[PDB]
Amino acid sequence: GSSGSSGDAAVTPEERHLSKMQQNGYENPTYKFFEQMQNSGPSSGIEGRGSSGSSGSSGSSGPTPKTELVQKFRVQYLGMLPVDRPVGMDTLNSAIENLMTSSSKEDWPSVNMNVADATVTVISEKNEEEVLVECRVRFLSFMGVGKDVHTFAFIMDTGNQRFECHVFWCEPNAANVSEAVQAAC
Repeated sequence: GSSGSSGDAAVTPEERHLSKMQQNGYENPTYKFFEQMQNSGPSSGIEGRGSSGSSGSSGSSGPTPKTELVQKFRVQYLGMLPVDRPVGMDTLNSAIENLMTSSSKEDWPSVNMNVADATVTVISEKNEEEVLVECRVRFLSFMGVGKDVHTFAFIMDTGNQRFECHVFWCEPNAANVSEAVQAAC
């Protein structure tokens, strides 16, 4: 796909915001925190020997979940594209073209972006319990758009240092989407 306009008089307030996402993108801070978590360093002292190690998981309920509105957007699901890097405009984009050639524009099933409680869940158009894809912003490492604003992708973590890049088509542009998802971050 060859993108490029001949000229232009004035720039729209929607594009400008999209340009930024095209420059470098949006990196999630949390992800970083999850890695290096500040903790006490008692290392200092008269202790330099001994081997130990334990593990466990305690559970306890408290408050109750309440009803909270949600944001739903209309978009298509090109598919999932495996990557080697957690971030990088060259990694996310590359994936786009990959899925683009994989299936046609009509091949992509019309889905809906369910943005709630900082959770990105791609719910089918008709089916609500389909949960075609389940992504959590808190886990989202990097996200950005392709050469074209209409194309919107994002990188998510599944497990075992794994990263998946999903693409979605937005209309008219991915400005209302790239903004709704970011706010969740």
